[PDB]
Amino acid sequence: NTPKDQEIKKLVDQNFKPLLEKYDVPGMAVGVIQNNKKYEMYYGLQSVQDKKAVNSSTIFELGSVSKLFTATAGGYAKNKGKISFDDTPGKYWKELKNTPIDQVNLLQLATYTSGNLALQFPDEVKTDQQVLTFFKDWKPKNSIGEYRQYSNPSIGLFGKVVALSMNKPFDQVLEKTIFPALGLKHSYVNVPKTQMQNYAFGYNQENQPIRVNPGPLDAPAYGVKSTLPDMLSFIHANLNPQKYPADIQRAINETHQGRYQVNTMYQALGWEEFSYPATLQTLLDSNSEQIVMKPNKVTAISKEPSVKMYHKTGSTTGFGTYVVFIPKENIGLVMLTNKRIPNEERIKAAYAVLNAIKK
Ligand SMILES: *[B@@]1([O])OC2=C(C([O])=O)[C]=[C][C]=C2[C][C]1[N]C(=O)[C][C]1[C][C][C]([N][C][C][N])[C][C]1
Repeated sequence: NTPKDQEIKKLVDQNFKPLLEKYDVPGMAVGVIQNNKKYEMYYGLQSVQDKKAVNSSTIFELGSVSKLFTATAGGYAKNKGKISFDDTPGKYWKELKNTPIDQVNLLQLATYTSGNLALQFPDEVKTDQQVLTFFKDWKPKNSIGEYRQYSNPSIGLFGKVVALSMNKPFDQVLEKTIFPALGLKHSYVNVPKTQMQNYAFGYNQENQPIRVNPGPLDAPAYGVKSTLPDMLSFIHANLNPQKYPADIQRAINETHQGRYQVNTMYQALGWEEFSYPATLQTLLDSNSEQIVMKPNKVTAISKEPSVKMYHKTGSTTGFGTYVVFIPKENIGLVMLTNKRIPNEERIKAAYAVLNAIKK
């Protein structure tokens, strides 16, 4: 006896709204798409000092959810014949030819199995020449392809090679090719001056206003900004890839293909993948310190899950993101905040909402 849009708003109020007070978060956007119908819920302020309300135009930093766009770009290049995932980086970045890193193939870079690449570049690697020197100085540790360690330099180098194969800077690969193909008109690597008024402040742990700073290969690792409507469209594209031209369709499907497992988690291209229904602990394990911060030996996929779900967390110093979608339920959810909150809370809140929505 209650309209569906009110039912979903109530669920988001019950499970996401309390996080605002609990973590002193200034602003939040939550969206649900179910059976091609979109539901948008905005809370709080995109700028505290300006008393500017979060709304459909608010631009948030996606953090590592940006890696999903990097993976789509690589899937696009691969299916256009510009790269093979068996290639090594020196085929495209010629100065890496005959260096040790040129023994690692593009899939291994994209899925974090070089065997010796940490979460971040060293603090002092900043310039283009310093990034090149860092990879020229790279030497193997663990056997290549056997150990997963979540790594910005790893997928950053993949993104750089994808851009080289397409004869464009990476920011242009997204803003001129991939965002238009996905129908995203309010998504940016670099937010233009004409849109800065819509760029939220992020807020650090002292609730001080901040925004992301430049860093090495930032764009492919964590450098996309977007709005809730654009992120719901992105979820829509992942739920309905057969509604895009052949090259973009195949690119999206590329990001859904599991490549190896670490226990219950399947590493796809950018996306993390799970058998569905997934237990809460399966989803929480994917965010454990053991999985996120340490190397873990990988194993071949044994059960290729017919029914599955995908998710990805992302953070910058001042923003939190979570995206999740379940193809066979034709449903997905996006959470954007301009303050970080624990990944476990994002996963729990989305799990409660998605399981409670009437089918
Ligand atoms: B990305 O968001 O993935 C990620 C997660 C996750 O998946 O939620 C958790 C913890 C770290 C990471 C790394 C990715 N995000 C960043 O790289 C953050 C970025 C790093 C450079 C800046 N350096 C300032 C250090 N105070 C901070 C923002």
